[PDB]
Amino acid sequence: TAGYRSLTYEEVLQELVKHKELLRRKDTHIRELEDYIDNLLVRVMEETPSILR
Repeated sequence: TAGYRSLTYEEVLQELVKHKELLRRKDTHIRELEDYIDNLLVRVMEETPSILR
């Protein structure tokens, strides 16, 4: 009864937290790729004397 309610509560909490953590990991991965592209743009800056003359 009280136990059924507590299991229900914990189950909703667990499911929401599961999906939040999935999204958090995806967010981390996208930020990593954005940083990689930013670094390539910095490299292109550094390499501009070779690309343009």
